Amino acid sequence: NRENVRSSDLKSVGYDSENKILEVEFNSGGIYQYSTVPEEIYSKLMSSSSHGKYFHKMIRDKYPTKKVK
Amino acid sequence: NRENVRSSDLKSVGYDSENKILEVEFNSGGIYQYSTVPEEIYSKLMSSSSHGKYFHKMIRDKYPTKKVK
Amino acid sequence: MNRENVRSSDLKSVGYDSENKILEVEFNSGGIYQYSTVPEEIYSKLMSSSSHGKYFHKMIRDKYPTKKVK
Amino acid sequence: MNRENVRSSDLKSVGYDSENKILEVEFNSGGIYQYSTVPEEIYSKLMSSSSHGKYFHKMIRDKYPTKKVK
Ligand code: NA
Ligand code: NA
Ligand code: NA
Repeated sequence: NRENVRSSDLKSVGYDSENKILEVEFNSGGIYQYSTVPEEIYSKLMSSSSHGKYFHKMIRDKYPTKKVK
Repeated sequence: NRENVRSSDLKSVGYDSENKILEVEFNSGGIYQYSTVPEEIYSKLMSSSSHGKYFHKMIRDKYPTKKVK
Repeated sequence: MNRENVRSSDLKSVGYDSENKILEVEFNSGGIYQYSTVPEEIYSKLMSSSSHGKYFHKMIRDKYPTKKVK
Repeated sequence: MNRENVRSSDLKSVGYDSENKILEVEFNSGGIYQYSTVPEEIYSKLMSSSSHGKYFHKMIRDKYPTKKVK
């Protein structure tokens, strides 16, 4: 479900628009799920010139987060 | 600016079209805020049969949820 | 037919799903978006309107849950 | 409803909302963490536990989506 990405930080990104869950794979190896993420956040994250900078600015710490790997 | 239709087990429901945030009170006393909730989600919440059922199917776990009281 | 074409300075084609209440709008600029919990009548007024752009602006956009499909 | 105070070496108050599935834990460090999709019965075993901390760390932490709120 995860579309590949470029950042020095994250490898792939998946979205469940039906349930508002973002899923991010990171280059280190960890996979993390983000809850109640609005649609355009996922859109803006995917159309950012930098994917890693948008994540730390607008996503990390600001949505409920669970680890998956 | 709020209104007790109750529901399957709701208490009171209010909204801010101007800010796109929903407010919902529960029978256990709590009141929760929901952000970036589009207008018609708030409307056909209220035209629905049982509004808790809608809440639990179409709002819970889907918008930025923030305790207010 | 997925989407029926539309003459507008803004909208290109519109399609509707009677079952899951999803409207699909394509724009002359290329974007495609699905609109959830859209009532049948709302899709009817949009197609019957004399300015699809003006009806879309007033009665659809930023009012129903929006998803970008293209 | 506000949080209930608690006897633990790690947390100090806990509130729950059966309908929403929102847990709220206030720690003996001073943060408040909010846990989503927590079933009603996990919250009860927590308030009923001989050690709230040993239960929370084993069963709730790193098992439900978490968000810092204070
Ligand atoms: Na980067
Ligand atoms: Na037009
Ligand atoms: Na303890």
